[PDB]
Amino acid sequence: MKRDYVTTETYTKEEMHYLVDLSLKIKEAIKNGYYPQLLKNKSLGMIFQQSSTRTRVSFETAMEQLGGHGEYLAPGQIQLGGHETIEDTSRVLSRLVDILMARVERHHSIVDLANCATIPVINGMSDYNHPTQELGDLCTMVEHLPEGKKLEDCKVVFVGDATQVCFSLGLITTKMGMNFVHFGPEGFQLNEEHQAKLAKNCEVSGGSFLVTDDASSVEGADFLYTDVWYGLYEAELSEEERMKVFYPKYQVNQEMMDRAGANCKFMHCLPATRGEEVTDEVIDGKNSICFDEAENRLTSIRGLLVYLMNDYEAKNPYDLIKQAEAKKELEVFLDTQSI
Amino acid sequence: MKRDYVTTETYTKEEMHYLVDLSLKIKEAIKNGYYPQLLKNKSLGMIFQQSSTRTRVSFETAMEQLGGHGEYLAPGQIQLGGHETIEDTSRVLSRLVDILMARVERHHSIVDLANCATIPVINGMSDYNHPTQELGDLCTMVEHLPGKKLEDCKVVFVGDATQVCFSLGLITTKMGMNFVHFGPEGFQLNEEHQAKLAKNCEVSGGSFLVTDDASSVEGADFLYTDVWYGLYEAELSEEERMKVFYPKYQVNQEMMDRAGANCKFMHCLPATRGEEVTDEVIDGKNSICFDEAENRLTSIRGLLVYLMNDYEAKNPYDLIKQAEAKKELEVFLDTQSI
Amino acid sequence: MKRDYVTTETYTKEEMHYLVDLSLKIKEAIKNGYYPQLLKNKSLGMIFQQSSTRTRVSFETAMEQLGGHGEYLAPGQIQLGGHETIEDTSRVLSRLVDILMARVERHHSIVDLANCATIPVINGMSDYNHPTQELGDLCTMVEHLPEGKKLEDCKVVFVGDATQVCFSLGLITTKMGMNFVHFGPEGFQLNEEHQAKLAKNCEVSGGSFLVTDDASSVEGADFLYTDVWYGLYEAELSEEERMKVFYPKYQVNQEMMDRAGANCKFMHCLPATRGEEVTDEVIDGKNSICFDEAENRLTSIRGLLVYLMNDYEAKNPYDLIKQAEAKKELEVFLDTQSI
Ligand SMILES: N[C@@H](CCCNC(=O)CP(=O)(O)O)C(=O)O
Ligand SMILES: N[C@@H](CCCNC(=O)CP(=O)(O)O)C(=O)O
Ligand SMILES: N[C@@H](CCCNC(=O)CP(=O)(O)O)C(=O)O
Ligand code: NI
Repeated sequence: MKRDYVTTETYTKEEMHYLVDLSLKIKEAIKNGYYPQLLKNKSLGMIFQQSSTRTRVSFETAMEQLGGHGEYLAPGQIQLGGHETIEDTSRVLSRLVDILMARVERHHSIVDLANCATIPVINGMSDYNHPTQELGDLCTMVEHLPEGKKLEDCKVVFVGDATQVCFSLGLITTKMGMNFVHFGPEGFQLNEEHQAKLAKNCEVSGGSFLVTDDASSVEGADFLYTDVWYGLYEAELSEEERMKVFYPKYQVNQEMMDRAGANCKFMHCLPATRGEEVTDEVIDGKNSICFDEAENRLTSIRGLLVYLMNDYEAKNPYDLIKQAEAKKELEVFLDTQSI
Repeated sequence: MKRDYVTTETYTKEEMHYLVDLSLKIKEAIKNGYYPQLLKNKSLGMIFQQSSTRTRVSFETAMEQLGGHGEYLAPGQIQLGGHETIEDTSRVLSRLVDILMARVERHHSIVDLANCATIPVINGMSDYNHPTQELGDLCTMVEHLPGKKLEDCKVVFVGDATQVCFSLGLITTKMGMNFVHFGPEGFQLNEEHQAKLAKNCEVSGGSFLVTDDASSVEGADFLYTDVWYGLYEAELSEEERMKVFYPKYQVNQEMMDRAGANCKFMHCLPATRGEEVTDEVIDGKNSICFDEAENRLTSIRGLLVYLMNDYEAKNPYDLIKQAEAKKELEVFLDTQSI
Repeated sequence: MKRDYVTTETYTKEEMHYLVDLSLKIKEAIKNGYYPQLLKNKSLGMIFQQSSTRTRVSFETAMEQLGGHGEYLAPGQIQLGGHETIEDTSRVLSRLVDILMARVERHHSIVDLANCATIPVINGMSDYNHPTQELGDLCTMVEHLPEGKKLEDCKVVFVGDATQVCFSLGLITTKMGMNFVHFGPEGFQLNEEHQAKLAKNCEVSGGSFLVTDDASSVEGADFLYTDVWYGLYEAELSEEERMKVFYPKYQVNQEMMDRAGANCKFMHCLPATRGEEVTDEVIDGKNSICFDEAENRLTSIRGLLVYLMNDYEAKNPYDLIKQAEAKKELEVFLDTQSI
């Protein structure tokens, strides 16, 4: 048996709080130079169907820091998607690595990969959600809480396009009982199916959500978050197309930051298009935390990797008697046996 | 001095038996959570001219588990083939890594890579053979013996005369088993292939047959197949391979039943479901191709360890020089500043 | 605070001697089977915008041998250059790896990477220079000194095109007080800006330099070095064009080696186009050291990685009290808490 991390929908608020604490404890060790070897000799498979800096580097660095190794599987290097099915790739890699992640074009690909694998599977971003981004962002919001405010009393406003990141931020904030607002133009807002999911989260947590094109909605924001305008990796919008849709109403500039509040923090998942969704002045300003946010991609990924491997080991414990016997048997073989 | 693993033609049956035993001992250790650090701080170079999942991941996971590291060198990343010859690449990498593997478009590349390198070299598949697949398949058959001995078993390969087909021929006839290639005219193992299988058998007491007779599958303990689309660089179309192989060479439940109730299904993977094999067979109770994929890792761990142990035995470290060098570096780092 | 390795122009002769010595001491340890774990659990980011065998393999192997890991970031794998600016990539990776190297198309990219990063940055080759090649060639010339001669006693002649390797070799030889010659045809010689820098090196070092199309300039050389004729990776000179420029006058054949002197050594950064800049007979001959030179790409890279990380740790030391406290708190958490 095993557990996956495909969506935060299968995790309670309490479970996410455990993941934040675990991640932050590991972070404090490493920043002071103790590298806990919690994943010693473990191997991670890393399937990427799209380009990536933060997610990919975070997984490779995490494995090394914890005593294991991440294997990068680019497009064209593996047979998946043409000569081999998703179910076969899954069953095979279950025999070859200890834990698996994938960034996929279509959400169904990660669902199938997780369902057919006998080892833990992590979603590195699909067209539907970005759950490792969720934990990273939450870690970041915990570290940058406004003075005298609790997490659930905070207002988080996503500005612009209804990307997978926009939805994910909605899912995590509402899960933790916070107040979420998506400020976006008509035709590019979170849809009815998205909103019913936020509604289900809010009944349990006591949080709230709004989806609107009202410019005043930013007022009182403690966190202001944005993403790129050019859409999905495989079907980008042209510069001219996205400008007509979002510019200038949805550009996070200094006057918008001032409209939200003097203490409001700027967040972005990155990469950013400077001059489009955000100005140089904001992203490089004193209230930008999007570089601490990028650091926290690594923070959250270490905690998840450690939690899921701990979970797997508890469900599939090693036999220590058989372990010592096998060790002894290999050592005798190497001592006495020649080719 | 060194040893290579380019073809099992340079290995005796007894040597192949040792490699099996070593690989299985490592597997039982790791299965129970003991990772033997037998390749500590060693670097493997990995040249891939074609796509791979099982071979590539197996070498990377293998090195991590044993205390070392594998480096993936994909096409376009290195200058080999355009601005650099294979002999220079070989001489350069012999100075930069401890051990080398390559999956090549053409067999002469691995031959030349091995002969010019001063470090051990492994063939990760050519157009000619696939020797790490041979050891992995041998490990698999040992674990799934019918009660028969290995040398009493019949192994039928079904379909195209791929490099995997011939490699299975070589390993089975080397171990003294009974081999059949069941394939259509024009796509059978050729006269040069068969002469090598014949040389193996005269030594081992095994047997071989190349035929298009469907009754040849009867009594098979293992029934093995591969894809129909040929070489990576020049694939056969969907319409053309169907005309060549379908339905005669599709491994379906009728064929498995004709082989025998206890016949096991093997396939090197990736498989084209609905072509060389049906969903029913590959997902069925008698399919062992996923155990077989696991054993690509098993066999590769054993090979890396053997070849490095052999290398170390032939080029041993001077422990007096080792301690003197260690002391000198420590004195340097303690006392000297930029 | 940190230090970079972008150009040997920021390093004194005494500093370069230290680096050679460190690299040679590490080399002798590893050659005899002792792997010093000087970079335990550290991560190196490797940005490659061009193809590479020696530089890429040296970095990955170097990290494994010293206890760390190198991460390969190829073209198309990261969004830098299209959807992300050089400055943002630098600040982000500063949070995700410990040390960074890049092979860049344009020299301004490595300068910007280094200037914006809070971690050490190594130049893995640009269109301007190639400083890890410089240190490798220095280690190589030290190991192959003529009897009774010092490095500063030696005459080094570079043959052919004014490549970045040509200029770099000029920089490192003049820095160390040696006698450097560029033997190249008019229009393809080191320009006035290059020569002015060599002249300034010579004022301090006691060395000398000459740029000439005179064939007799090879006479009395202790090392004879060459490179390809096809120019830059992005803008290659065709076979017919380059042959018309250089062939046969600038081909390193046995006649040129004999003209240089019986004991003269042949050097080449590689890869070599046999039949163009050099013949089979010379590169495969008894006086060829280019494969030893290739080995010393790894020799020099190990020394550089260690020095820069030691420098960083000295400037940014870990606090051992906070380290132990962080270790204990993590250990307590894993013992007592569950999801
Ligand atoms: N809406 C964006 C989301 C990017 C999220 N960014 C990350 O995960 C950081 P990375 O891509 O460098 O890993 C898109 O669809 O591209
Ligand atoms: N005849 C096939 C052989 C593939 C063997 N499969 C493997 O080695 C598994 P891999 O490709 O995932 O490493 C071909 O030439 O393509
Ligand atoms: N003038 C040459 C310099 C190549 C240097 N070679 C190396 O650094 C060895 P590598 O490319 O294998 O890393 C060019 O611009 O191509
Ligand atoms: Ni690696």
